[PDB]
Amino acid sequence: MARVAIPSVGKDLSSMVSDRFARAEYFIIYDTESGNVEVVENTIADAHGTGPKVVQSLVSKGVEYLIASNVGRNAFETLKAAGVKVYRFEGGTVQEAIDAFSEGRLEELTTFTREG
Repeated sequence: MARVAIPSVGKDLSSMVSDRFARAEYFIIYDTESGNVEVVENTIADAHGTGPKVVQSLVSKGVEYLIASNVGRNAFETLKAAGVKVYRFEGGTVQEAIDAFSEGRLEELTTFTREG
């Protein structure tokens, strides 16, 4: 059992999932013990900075997982620093990231490319 986070852009369970962990706007933390959810509101819409902050918060709510197709930048190392299993997602609202993951139709995203 764990906490998966999901990069949303709003505070309902059929809001759109963002194509970017560290450029999401909300993080939906599904507690796989009592079907409970928390909506974090994390106003990360740029790159650079010092410290995770995004990661620091989610991590400090035990999050050992994530459903995120890609990242902004400056977070992926601090994810795995807290054993955070980052999945891919591709095209869905917050529930789809779960329904997809839970019934094994998502990918483990344990590296990715960036020509930037």
